[PDB]
Amino acid sequence: ATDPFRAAVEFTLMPMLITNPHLPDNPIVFANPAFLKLTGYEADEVMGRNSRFLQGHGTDPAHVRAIKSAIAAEKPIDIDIINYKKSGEAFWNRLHISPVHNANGRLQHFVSSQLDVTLELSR
Amino acid sequence: SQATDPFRAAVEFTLMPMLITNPHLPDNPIVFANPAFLKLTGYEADEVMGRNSRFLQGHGTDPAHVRAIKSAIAAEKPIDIDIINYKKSGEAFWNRLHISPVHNANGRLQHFVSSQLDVTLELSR
Ligand SMILES: Cc1cc2nc3c(=O)[nH]c(=O)nc-3n(C[C@H](O)[C@H](O)[C@H](O)COP(=O)(O)O)c2cc1C
Ligand SMILES: Cc1cc2nc3c(=O)[nH]c(=O)nc-3n(C[C@H](O)[C@H](O)[C@H](O)COP(=O)(O)O)c2cc1C
Repeated sequence: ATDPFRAAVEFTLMPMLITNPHLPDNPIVFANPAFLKLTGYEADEVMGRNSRFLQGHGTDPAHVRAIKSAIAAEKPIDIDIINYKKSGEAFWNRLHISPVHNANGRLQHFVSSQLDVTLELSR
Repeated sequence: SQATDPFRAAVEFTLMPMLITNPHLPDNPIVFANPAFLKLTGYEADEVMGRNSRFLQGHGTDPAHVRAIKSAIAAEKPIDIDIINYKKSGEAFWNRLHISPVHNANGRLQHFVSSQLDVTLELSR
């Protein structure tokens, strides 16, 4: 009895993260193979860490503030932001984050897509 | 009311169109379509649920593409392919289609899952 939705996420070519805001600092509790190929990290290097580690010297603080404020308000956000592979290579990340609420309205998870749009935006 | 499945919410909330089909029902019908798929194609959930994904094909669709998909599905193998499909509006578009079979622990086919993406502009160069 395999979960078809889990397999959807495991097999898609679109990078995806799930985080758990009931653990301290809202850490990644799942990253799909697409995310690990994109960024160069192993699963054990990203699980248990906040997604912040993708940010670096080029990252616009205005982008980071907007994400922080949407997460605190438990609201979704779409935004392009400069992020960094483990190698150190910069890329433009088209980032989509959505909160996941209980039936009772209690925040449970966050889920995200990430898409390298370096070539698109280079135009 | 149970804790909500994070992976189901991942697929419901992503902007990437996705379908799940059930090959143990007759004609391998769609049993889940995410809102991204309904935005892409223009259909309501009740117009696509319970149907084979074939309904997206039309006069422009290359039968060679359809044969290749049919043969991959019968062999329970994945396929990546661009194919002409049709929105409910009638507009034709290039669909970058990614299909994967989903196996049991025992290796028995259980579901198929797909991504779909309008790549009309990319392919138009
Ligand atoms: C599910 C999820 C995925 C995230 N993915 C990214 C990401 O791909 N890149 C990034 O720069 N920040 C990402 N973030 C944002 C950071 O984790 C963090 O929330 C951001 O830096 C704002 O907060 P801070 O000031 O506490 O670091 C993600 C956040 C969540 C909830
Ligand atoms: C999970 C899944 C998703 C599919 N999505 C599409 C789609 O978006 N577009 C399409 O043209 N065919 C799609 N198909 C392929 C058709 O449903 C069908 O298998 C194909 O037309 C070949 O078989 P046929 O000769 O019976 O029509 C999908 C099939 C599966 C299993």
